[PDB]
Amino acid sequence: FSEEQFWEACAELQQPALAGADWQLLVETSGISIYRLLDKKTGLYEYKVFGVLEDCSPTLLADIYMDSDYRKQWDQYVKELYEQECNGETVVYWEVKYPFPMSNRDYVYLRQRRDLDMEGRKIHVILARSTSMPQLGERSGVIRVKQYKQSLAIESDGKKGSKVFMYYFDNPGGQIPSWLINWAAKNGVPNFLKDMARACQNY
Ligand SMILES: CCCCC/C=C\C/C=C\CCCCCCCC(=O)OC[C@H](COP(=O)([O-])OCC[N+](C)(C)C)OC(=O)CCCCCCC/C=C\C/C=C\CCCCC
Repeated sequence: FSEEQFWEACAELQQPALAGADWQLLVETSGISIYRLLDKKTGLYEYKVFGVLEDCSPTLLADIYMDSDYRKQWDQYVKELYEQECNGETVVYWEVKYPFPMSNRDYVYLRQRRDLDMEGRKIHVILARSTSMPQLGERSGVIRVKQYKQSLAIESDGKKGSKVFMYYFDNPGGQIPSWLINWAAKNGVPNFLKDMARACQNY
C-alpha cells in the first residue's frame, strides 16, 4: 500500500466524482448513499459510499472499523474473522454469511490504516486488498473471493459524527441474485448501519 493510494482515498470525501460513468444511486439511509456502477462486459459491480453518521466520532468509527474482536461480537454477518502478521503486514481472514442456498464467501486480504492530516484536516484511511497465503488455501463449501479492493475515508462532520467515503469492489465468484441486492438495498444495509451506529454508542 503506497502513499498515493491513501491520498486517493480522500478525493470524493470532499467532492463525489460520478459523472465520468453510469453510477446509479441504489440506496439512501441514515444519511448515507450507495452508488453502484455495472461493468457491462463482466456483470460485475463497483460501489461508492458517501454520507454521514452523526452520533459516531470519526475516531471511534475508525477504531471500530479495525477492531475484529469487537466486530465479531456485534456484526451478525461475520461467520469467522481473525488477523495474523505475515512478513511485516497484517493479514485479515473474513468469512461472510450468505443467504443459503448460497455459500458464504471468505476473504484473505491485506488491510492497513493511516491517520492523516491533509491540510490540518484530520482524516482516517483504511485500504484493503486481496492476497494469498499457502497456509490458507480455499475451503470446500466456501467461495474464496480472489479479487477484492476497498478504501474508506473518515472525516468529522464538524458536528456529532463523521462523513465518509468508501470505494468497493470484489468478484464474488458467482452470480449475485437481484433479489439479494434488493434485500441488501432495502433491509440488509439499512439495518446494518443501525446496529453499527448502536455498536458505536456502546464501545
Ligand atoms: C447499499 C446497497 C447494497 C449493495 C449490495 C451489497 C451487497 C450485495 C452482495 C452480497 C450481500 C450478502 C449479505 C452480506 C451482508 C451485508 C450487510 C451489510 O450492510 O454489511 C456491511 C459490510 C461492509 O464491510 P466492511 O467494510 O465493514 O468490511 C468488509 C470486509 N469484507 C469485504 C471482507 C467482508 O458489507 C460487505 O462486506 C459486503 C460487500 C458490499 C459492500 C458495498 C457497499 C457497502 C455497504 C455498506 C457499508 C457502507 C457504510 C458502512 C461502512 C463503514 C462506514 C464508514
